[PDB]
Amino acid sequence: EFNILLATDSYKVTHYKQYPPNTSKVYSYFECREKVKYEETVFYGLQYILNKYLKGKVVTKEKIQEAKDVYKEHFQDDVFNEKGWNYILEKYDGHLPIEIKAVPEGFVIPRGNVLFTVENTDPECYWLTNWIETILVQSWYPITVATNSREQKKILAKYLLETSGNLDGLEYKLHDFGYRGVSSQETAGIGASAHLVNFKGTDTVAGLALIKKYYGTKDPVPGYSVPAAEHSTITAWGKDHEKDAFEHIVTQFSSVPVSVVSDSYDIYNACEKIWGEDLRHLIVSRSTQAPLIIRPDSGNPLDTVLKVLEILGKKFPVTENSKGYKLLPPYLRVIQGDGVDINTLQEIVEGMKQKMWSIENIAFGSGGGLLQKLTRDLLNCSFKCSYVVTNGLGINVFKDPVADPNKRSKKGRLSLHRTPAGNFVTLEEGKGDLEEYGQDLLHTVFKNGKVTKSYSFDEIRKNAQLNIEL
Amino acid sequence: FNILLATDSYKVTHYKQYPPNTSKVYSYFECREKKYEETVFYGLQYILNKYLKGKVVTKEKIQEAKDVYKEHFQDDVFNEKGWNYILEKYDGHLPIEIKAVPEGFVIPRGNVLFTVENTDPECYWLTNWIETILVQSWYPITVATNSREQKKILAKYLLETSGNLDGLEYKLHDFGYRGVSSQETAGIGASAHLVNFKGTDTVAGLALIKKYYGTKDPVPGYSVPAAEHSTITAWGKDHEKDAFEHIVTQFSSVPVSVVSDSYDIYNACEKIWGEDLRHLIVSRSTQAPLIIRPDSGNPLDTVLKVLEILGKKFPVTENSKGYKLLPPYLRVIQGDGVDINTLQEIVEGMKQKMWSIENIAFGSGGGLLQKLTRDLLNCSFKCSYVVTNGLGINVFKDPVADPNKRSKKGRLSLHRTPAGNFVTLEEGKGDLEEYGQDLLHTVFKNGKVTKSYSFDEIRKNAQLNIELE
Ligand SMILES: NC(=O)c1cccnc1
Ligand SMILES: NC(=O)c1cccnc1
Ligand SMILES: [Cl-]
Ligand SMILES: [Cl-]
Ligand SMILES: [Cl-]
Repeated sequence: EFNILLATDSYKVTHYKQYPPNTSKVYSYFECREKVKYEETVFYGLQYILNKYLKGKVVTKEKIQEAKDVYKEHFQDDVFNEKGWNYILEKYDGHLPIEIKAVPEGFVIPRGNVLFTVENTDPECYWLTNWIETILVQSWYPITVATNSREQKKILAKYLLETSGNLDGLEYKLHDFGYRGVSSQETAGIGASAHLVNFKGTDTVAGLALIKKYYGTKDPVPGYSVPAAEHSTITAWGKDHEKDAFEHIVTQFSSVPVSVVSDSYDIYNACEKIWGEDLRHLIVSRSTQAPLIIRPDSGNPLDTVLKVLEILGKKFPVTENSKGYKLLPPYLRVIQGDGVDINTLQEIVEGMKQKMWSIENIAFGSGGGLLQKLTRDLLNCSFKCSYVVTNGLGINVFKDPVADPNKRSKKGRLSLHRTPAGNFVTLEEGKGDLEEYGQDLLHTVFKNGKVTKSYSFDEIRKNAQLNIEL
Repeated sequence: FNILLATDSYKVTHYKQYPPNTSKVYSYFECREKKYEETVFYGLQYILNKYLKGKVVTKEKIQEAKDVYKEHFQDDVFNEKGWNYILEKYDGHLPIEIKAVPEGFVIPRGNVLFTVENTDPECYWLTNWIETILVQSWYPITVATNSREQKKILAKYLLETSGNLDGLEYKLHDFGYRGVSSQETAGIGASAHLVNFKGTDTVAGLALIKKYYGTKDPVPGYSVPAAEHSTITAWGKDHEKDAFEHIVTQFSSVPVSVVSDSYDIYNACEKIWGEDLRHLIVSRSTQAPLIIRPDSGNPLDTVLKVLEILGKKFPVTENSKGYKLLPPYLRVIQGDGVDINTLQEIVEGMKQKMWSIENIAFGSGGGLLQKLTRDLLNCSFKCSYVVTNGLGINVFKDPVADPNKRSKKGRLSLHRTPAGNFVTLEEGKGDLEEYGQDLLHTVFKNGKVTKSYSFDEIRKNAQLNIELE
């Protein structure tokens, strides 16, 4: 079972001996520091961490002894604070004496604002606030996935609106293909759930169970998929039988959308000759609700999309929509699922617009770009101590390195408020107590071992909506 | 965990897409050739034991998967009968055979690393069901490989500036626990770094190694006391010296790392460490040095300036190679901005300024464990052989626009060449015995792990040539 005493950076085991004597409070905060610009971030994922790792009885006699034995060997010395952990076990039945206040999940907040704060509720546990930094800072990942996915939704919305005049289908425009490309099963669920804040199409099944267990949705599931081929199900037929594979697959899934990877040997031949001529009669008979979705999967992503569209536009009837953009028939669509990240997504939709193709014709799949090619440094996610009480006196604490002004941290007790113009401001040095800015938007979400406020996944999705959708 | 729900959604529909009367699907993993010329094979044994062995199918898991997929596809496409067959015939144990190169082996790109096939013809669809779970081995492979490439740089420069490799296994410390995407990732990645090094702050790696691999020693990796910004800045800006004095005094007999850049790294080194607290530093033992930690600024420029400051305040020697050496009670650790590229820049810049690599160690977090993708080594799983209507067919993909994506054909095997290198033979040609015996070993068969490696063996396998020589 998970042991929170073994879930921190090793150096944090020694910090209880390093804080100033007579310190009764350590208060810390998380922000996406100010430095695609990523001007605003979606706050998402803390509730998972609170429930899975922090709530309830998280200390036991056995976990304390386990940690003591490991740290004796790992440091080659006795430095582990057995007394302080045993105090939590005896005093609070192993429940953490910590209070966490957070902006509501799904909220979209400009960079450089407090998103959550952490402090100890018992003076003996001044060391506990930053013990749990390592666990809590991992919220950078769902925040960053949700934010990067939302920024891709903004690009798709802009170009869909310009080329088609509406946003129909926007939710299914970016599909999660990243289960194989992430570092672990646990990451797959967390990252897939973060993408589902913005979209409804996913093949990363792990995200469904996470949302069900930790957030919840009114609908039975938060994300959906369609039948689709992979190279094994095409190439297993033999190279001379690609047409037989395509025919078998489309026939098998005649009444539902079906995606068919078309680049096993020659994507351009497959489009022009196999789909275009040999099997055309099985495509033009398809329903609007069950289109054939052609999937290239190699080559330069923009050049390949444009050439596939040109081929299909010569072999199938093409209409011009009311915005002047070309539109394939409703039984035929394309999905580009190779090489897609926020930068290439932008390149593809702009190149399509230039060649007068509607964004209605295309959807995207993204794997490593969506869930793996992201780091804590993208949004400068950081956790720092801003306030301590020593000898009964509160002092404002901060770092301000000489070589990097971007690393300067906030001072004192913090609160988050709406400005007069409707923007956001973080008040420092306890100035929120003056009440000149209205109510603090941070709410207590965890106190003394209990999750005190929770959000459904439906609420999170509403909070994370685009302005354009609004 | 439910393996029925641990695959890409499209794989649920693949059983209906393969040719009728297919009795075998055989697939393989490789790090495709596209510098990262060789890869450390590591991490499959974790996956086999945690996710694939034993009774992995139950009546409840089938029902759960059926109910989820009905909603997720808005259709009934899930292969309930195929999963029930595994439950009834094999007590829920997977009828799969996996063959793999030994863990820790260092293998050039473009070679077969493992193969997967079904052992019952009814379960032809199962080989690629488990692609998604197995391909996640890219992550420990890639962490281990990139960590080993950093070890090669450190060893080259340490040998050149000092004449030996003493301390090499402590020169790159894992600072990545907070900067990875999950607790599970932290343990996997930290364990892969520990194939090459012994210093880590990512505690999760220790229990994973103990549980799935094992070591003769009580633990596979080690740490030392170290400060963070909160334990310095909590004293107040005017009391940085008091924090430093308290911390070094608290850990007088062991090595201690003290982050020194909260306000002005250069003042801290020159005035606080250099003058005010110098008496507390020059009294320390060689086994308990003060390790000064810058954490901001341009990494190379900051390291060089810190060393210049310290060389003017403390007694520097010249080692037998002609390089400058701080006294043994004083060292530096650069733990900001370190990845494989900046590590190379710093050691080369130090060498140019005549500073021994003995003076420095590195801490890497995101660069070590998170800033890596499956595309770095082109880790890829593909079907190469099927049997349909009783006839074996060699299968592959060969996309026109990308020759790099061409996959291997037929049944595969891994061999030594006459010159001692590796070669992957295709099309069953290993059976001709012109190249000796296949180097892959069966590691999983019909629900059981059949061959395994300790962490100590993996470390031996992953050693550098320079270390071996
Ligand atoms: N459904 C798909 O086409 C898919 C899913 C996951 C990875 N690659 C492709
Ligand atoms: N030990 C350290 O200095 C450390 C550990 C993890 C992250 N950053 C620094
Ligand atoms: Cl207990
Ligand atoms: Cl695929
Ligand atoms: Cl730190």
